[PDB]
Formats: sequence, C-alpha cells, structure tokens
Amino acid sequence: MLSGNPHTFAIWCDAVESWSTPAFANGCLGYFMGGKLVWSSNSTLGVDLSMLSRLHCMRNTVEDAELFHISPEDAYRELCNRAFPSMDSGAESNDFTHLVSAESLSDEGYYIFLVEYDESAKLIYGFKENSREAGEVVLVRGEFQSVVRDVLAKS
Amino acid sequence: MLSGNPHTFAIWCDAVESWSTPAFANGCLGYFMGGKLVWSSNSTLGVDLSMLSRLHCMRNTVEDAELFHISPEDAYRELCNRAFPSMDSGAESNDFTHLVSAESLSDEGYYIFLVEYDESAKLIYGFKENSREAGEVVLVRGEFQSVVRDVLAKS
Repeated sequence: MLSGNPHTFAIWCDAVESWSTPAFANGCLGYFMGGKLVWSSNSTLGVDLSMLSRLHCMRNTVEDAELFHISPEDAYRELCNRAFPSMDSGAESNDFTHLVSAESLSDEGYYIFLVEYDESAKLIYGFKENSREAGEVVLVRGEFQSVVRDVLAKS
Repeated sequence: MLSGNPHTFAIWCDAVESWSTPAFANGCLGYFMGGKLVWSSNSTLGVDLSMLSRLHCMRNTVEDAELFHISPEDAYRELCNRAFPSMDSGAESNDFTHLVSAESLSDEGYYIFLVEYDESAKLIYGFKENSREAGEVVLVRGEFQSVVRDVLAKS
C-alpha cells in the first residue's frame, strides 16, 4: 500500500504473507522523502502504525523557526542533541517532539524529524550521527499528518 | 545550614553573601554520603531546593531489587544507561526515576541515585561515566526524603 506522493512525502508498506500471522503483519515499511527512500524490512505494521498515530505532531504543532531556516546538517545535529542529550547537558529531559520515524526506521538508525514554519514544513532526516549526509524536503504544513492519517484509515 | 547526618546522609548548604541578591540565594551545596562529600560552589539554592522537592522519590517508591544487590560499579552504569540512553537503544525515553542529585551537583557531573529495598535504601553515586570509582552508602528507607524535607522546612 502506498499513501502520499513519493516526490514530496509518502509511506510505502506491506505485510509479507509468509512472515506474518493473523496477529502480526510482518513486512516492509518505507518513507519516500523528496524522491529518496529509506526503508526497513523489519516492521510489524500494527505496532508501527499504532505508534505513528501517537506521534506528538498528530495533535500538536511542531513550529521551530530556527531549525526550519538553518542548514539540514546543523538542524539534524541539533535535533539529535535534543533527542539524545549527553551528560555535558546536565540532567536534561530528552525531547522527541520533532521525531516522526516509524519505530522500524528509528531502530535501524533513520532519524526523521518534522519542523513546521507558518504554512510549510520540513522533513529533516539522516542516518545515525552522520550529520554531514543529512537532508530535507519541503512539504506543505499538515501534509505529513494527512498521509499518516490516510495510512491508518486504509489498513 | 546542615541537615541530616554526614555519616549516613546529609545536605550542607549556604548562600555566599557577595554572590547573592535579595532575590537569589547563590552559594554552596553538598551532599555527605557515608562520610564522603561531593559539593558545588555554583548553586542557586532556590532552584536546587524547589527541584529537590519535586524529585520522583518524594512522592513515589523507587524500589529496585536488582540495583540494590548488584555492584555499585554495575548499578551506576545501568542507572546512567537509563538516564542517558544512546542511539543503540532506539528512540527510548530517558529515565530519571532514581536520580536525586541537586541540579548544581548533576551540572558538575555528580550523578546520585536512590534505590530502595524493603526497609533499607542505597545512595549510589559517581562522577560522569567513571563507573569503576562509583560508590554507595546504605541508608534506612525514608532517610533521604526526610533530610530533604528538613532542608525545605529550615529555609
């Protein structure tokens, strides 16, 4: 199943019949972001989908003007800083506000963040601590949520 | 001011008149733990005291049988794991349940945890990621809270 538009944002997912049981739809899940695909063949789609439905961005704004306007490289480093603060930071509560990776994707090491500005939005993504190779794609605001919501409706 | 018993657990704190303003008591704070002292001369006592009053252990139990009975070295590593999970852990929410350092202390790098068992309790402490030189002192259960509560009463 494929919801959204791979040139901007889409989710592609399917169970593999031979990996699965009536309880566990096990198979593949990927995000297309500005034409690029990051994917995992390690997903249990019920668990991934129920967790996408409870991302902070589904019911709250994730406005951040700085992160929108700075480099993809710097933003991804700052977002990974917020999510995984070190002991230099003191005793700081971690921040997953902007994180929108499905669990299968996070668990492989794809960290994918949503930042909104006014009427636009950015997915900012990279692999692990490789901030140099980070990237992003400009979306319309609400586009990510609406694609997610579509995936949940169609299942 | 000094509340508790340095041979088990005490808090020692005072404003420094020259660092302070009528609005802010700025000065020193230390924890004595089994006769050992860890201290900071960079504490704002209002902020430290109000944050001690809201530690998870003031309202909730922090029973943990494993952490009580294992090595100080291993327990401190496991507690620092929970508090500062890495990207290996996936996208996991940090855990400060057991942390009881005042902020001035955690900001310098003293991480001090409370673990309860039955009728007893342990402060488990170390500096930064130095799990080898960790240590602990056995307290009576409720002793830590009671000293904290005493510091708040006397201010």
